[PDB]
Amino acid sequence: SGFRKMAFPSGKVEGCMVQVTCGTTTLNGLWLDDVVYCPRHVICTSEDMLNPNYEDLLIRKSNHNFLVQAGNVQLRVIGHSMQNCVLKLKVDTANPKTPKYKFVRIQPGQTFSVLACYNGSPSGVYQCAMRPNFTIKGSFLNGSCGSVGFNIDYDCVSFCYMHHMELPTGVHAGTDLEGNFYGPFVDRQTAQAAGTDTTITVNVLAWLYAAVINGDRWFLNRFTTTLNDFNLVAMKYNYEPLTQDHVDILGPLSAQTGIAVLDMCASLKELLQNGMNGRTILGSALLEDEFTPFDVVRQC
Amino acid sequence: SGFRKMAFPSGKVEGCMVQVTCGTTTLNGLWLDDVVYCPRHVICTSEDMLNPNYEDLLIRKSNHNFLVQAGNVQLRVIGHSMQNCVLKLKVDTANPKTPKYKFVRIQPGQTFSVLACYNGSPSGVYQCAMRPNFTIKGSFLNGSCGSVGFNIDYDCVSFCYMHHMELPTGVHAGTDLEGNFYGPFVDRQTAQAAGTDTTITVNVLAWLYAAVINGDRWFLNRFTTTLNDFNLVAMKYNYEPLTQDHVDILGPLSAQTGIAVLDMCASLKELLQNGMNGRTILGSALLEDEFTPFDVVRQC
Repeated sequence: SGFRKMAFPSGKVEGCMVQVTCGTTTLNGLWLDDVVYCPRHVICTSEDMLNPNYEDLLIRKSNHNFLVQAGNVQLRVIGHSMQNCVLKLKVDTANPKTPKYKFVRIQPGQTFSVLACYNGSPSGVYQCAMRPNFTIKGSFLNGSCGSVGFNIDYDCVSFCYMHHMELPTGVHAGTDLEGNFYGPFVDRQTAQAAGTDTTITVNVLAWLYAAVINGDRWFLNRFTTTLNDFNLVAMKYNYEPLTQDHVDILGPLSAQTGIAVLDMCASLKELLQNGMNGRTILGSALLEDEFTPFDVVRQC
Repeated sequence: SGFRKMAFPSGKVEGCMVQVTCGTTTLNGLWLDDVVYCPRHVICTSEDMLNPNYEDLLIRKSNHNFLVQAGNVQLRVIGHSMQNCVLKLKVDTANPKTPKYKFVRIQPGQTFSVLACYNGSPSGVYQCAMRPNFTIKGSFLNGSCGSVGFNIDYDCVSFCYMHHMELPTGVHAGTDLEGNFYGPFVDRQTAQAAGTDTTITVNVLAWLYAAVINGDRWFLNRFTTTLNDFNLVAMKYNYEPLTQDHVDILGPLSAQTGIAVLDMCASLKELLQNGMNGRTILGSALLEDEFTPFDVVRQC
């Protein structure tokens, strides 16, 4: 059978999205309790973005210059402050739809759902991974400024990301909900280079286990490998090194399928060295690395 | 840049999902106003599914044999009836979260979002296409019985699909919300054959336009084709025939990119005949056919 890339249900986040407008600049904000969070470059014009002095810019703004709209309801801003690269707008009404929530900072290679919004209204939802170089792949709408990334754990929304910028290379960069960028990026118009983007090895192995569970078995072999010998091949193909901690979290999938982790590593080594020879895995001609081991377990 | 497969925001549907249990059988139901809709084989045991007489089975059931749970709230069933392959359970409480909604029957090749649920609780959301042979691809969880497919138009949820069965080939079949199956399938354990699954040509062309909009241009050529000559090649590669109506709905994308539809058809012909020669489009080594022309316009 197949195995779809699923996002988390977005309902708890939809009720928090708002439109924030300062002059000609409009983007998305997050309304939790009596605070609206949004990227601080809402206070910039296109021509300010080369070398903005955000504190000086923020001083020239008054509360009435921030127009916040929740659906077709205008909120009254009563204060404004800046935490790192996030603007916090104080409003006179607590969001009655505020879910239970946390702010978390995630690690490269972990996954999350994004609710893509256009001028405050939810448009779509997708699942993605933080690349090892701290970028996010997607289109302009996919990364529309102020849209947030999140995971759901039982009853609690864990907010981990907010889109801020599209780099000149067409990939996206953003912050945690405390305003700290992921990666070496800044909210200015500067040619900003990202590091080498590697493939998330442990996620590829998780997906190969998902393939076996769903009946795909042609890539299995009777070969063996050590961890060091695998990592020598991985490095040649721009795959991240596999650690013993990664081996440990694949344990549940190894137990379910009866394939030892290092045996699946021997299968991956052969796929990297020889390709697929015109065959597919789970309907894909490429190895997929946006499923974590935990994602696969939740869905298998 | 990239171009993600986005689902619709699921919040309006999450509030309608419930758990329905008859004895040892549990699945998902849809709670709209004072009616719960679910697959009628909830009243069957595993051993009844070979040749069930659904009317006789339904007669032996009493209202108290249907246990409906909305989250951790048990609903009181006060009536039960059957419309085609859908069971309708009358409850004493209208769902206060009932959205504005319609029931629609969709065409092969059209797309919709699925809210995958496990025993009444939303698990994930994904976007998919109705295959030309009226099956849906996905995993067991992806097609968990009673989960529904939908589109959102402005303020209204258009429900178009409900998962009922997994065919022995690992693909899914289901009904519209009036209980009529898509395709030649029935809710029994019978080896049931699906027709030939073809590629949705107009969707592939829409995705090639999305690729050009996002900077991928290597597959464009200075060749031309007629519609008949293209369709001769399409048929060889199990692509659906392209109609003039399909050409018409690609018009907006042709206008935006400056590439006439038949010129993009000449590009597709070359890709089918020669492959990609180790190159990718929008990060894919295969041609993708789960974006309609309308999907691409909404996101580009």
